[PDB]
Amino acid sequence: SVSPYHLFSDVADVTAFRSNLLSWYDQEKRDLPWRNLAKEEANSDRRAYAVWVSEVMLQQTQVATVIDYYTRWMQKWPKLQDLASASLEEVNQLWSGLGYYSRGRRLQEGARKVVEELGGHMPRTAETLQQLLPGVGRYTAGAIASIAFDQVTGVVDGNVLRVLCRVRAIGADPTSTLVSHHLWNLAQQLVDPARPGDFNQAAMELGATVCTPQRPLCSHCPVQSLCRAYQRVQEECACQLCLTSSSPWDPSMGVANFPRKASRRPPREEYSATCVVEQPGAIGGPLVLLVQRPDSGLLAGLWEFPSVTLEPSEQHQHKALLQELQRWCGPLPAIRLQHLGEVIHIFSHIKLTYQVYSLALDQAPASTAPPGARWLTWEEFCNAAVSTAMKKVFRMYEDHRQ
DNA sequence: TGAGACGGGGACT
DNA sequence: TAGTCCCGTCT
Ligand code: SF4
Ligand SMILES: [Zn+2]
Repeated sequence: SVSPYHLFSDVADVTAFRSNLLSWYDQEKRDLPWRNLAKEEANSDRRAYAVWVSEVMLQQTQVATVIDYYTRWMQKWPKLQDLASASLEEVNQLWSGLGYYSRGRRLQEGARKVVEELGGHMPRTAETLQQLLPGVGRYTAGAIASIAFDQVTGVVDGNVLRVLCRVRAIGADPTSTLVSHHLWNLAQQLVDPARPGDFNQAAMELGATVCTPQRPLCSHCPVQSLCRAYQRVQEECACQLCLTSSSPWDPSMGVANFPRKASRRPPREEYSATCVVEQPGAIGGPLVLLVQRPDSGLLAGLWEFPSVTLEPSEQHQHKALLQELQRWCGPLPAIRLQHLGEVIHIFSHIKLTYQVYSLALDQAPASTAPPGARWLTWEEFCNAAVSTAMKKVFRMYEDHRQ
């Protein structure tokens, strides 16, 4: 079992927690496009599709970044049938710059499955949503099911994890499988049976605007009377959920002692050489060369200027890049390769350093443009399915140009 | 099982 | 400044 200092053994505490959080939400909730669409869309499938898209985009992405992407998505594909007919290229174009591009592909595949195999009907429970929809894990299933279908299911995102680890003073490593089970148990216990969707959004919004990672706003916290972390700074525990013997306590960290942060290792340094090959084209030039990454691994299926991966001691070499550029353009006068500078793009796991080069041709390449290579205008590149790193490479190529 | 793969940026000091 | 933390799913 566990201690009651770590659970809500008093139903009055749960009832007060629901009413306090919901009351704060009822007078402070942020105006969001997917919240308006949900409360007015009477059709369950349409309503679930709007919630589905928002919850996928919100994965590891802040609300402020999602709002513009969600609006563009719903404008282009207002219905599941519209998304089901879209190409993966189009999805990658709209997802450009949002990050974690597998979310877009699976969102399109899932809608394609709903329309083509389920008659356009969304599963109505978190269990079946998670079972049938790719890219819909445990959070997104409970998110869709509670918000769109009123199923009484609690969810745990990063915000709820931070709120719960503080309210019940959980100081263990939150990523371990046992505290993860206890957090989802607390969420399923606390979720309001009458308003499960509004409860989950209230909990998540509380962790984004009040119970923030740094400098929380307890002077404005509605659940400050049910938080064990807050009362300590002003009932003690009897373990596996408190702070370990090696886990240090800090008087100057306040309630932010919880949750215990996991010191991440800095990303591995990788090095690459990329070049923006240009030709004058006709009207609307110049045209720049884009090639498509493999449909696996990092930035799968996106378009990029021709690049080569180099070991650190070779990061300034040209021979591998020239060999790559001659694949798509044929023979190339090599002394025209101009070094423009470097671009450092940070992934969650890779620190990539691009040595950016530029190559301006006088006319069209003598060899025919092989398949897999496209020559785009500048406007077409800015709307293409490319990663932000390549947009950084282009804007540098645009600066060092006359 | 679980620990790394998988993007980009917003908001703190 | 230039860091530092942090906003799920899958294999
Ligand atoms: S009292 Fe402080 S630590 Fe507790 S939930 Fe509210 S903001 Fe978070
Ligand atoms: Zn304990």
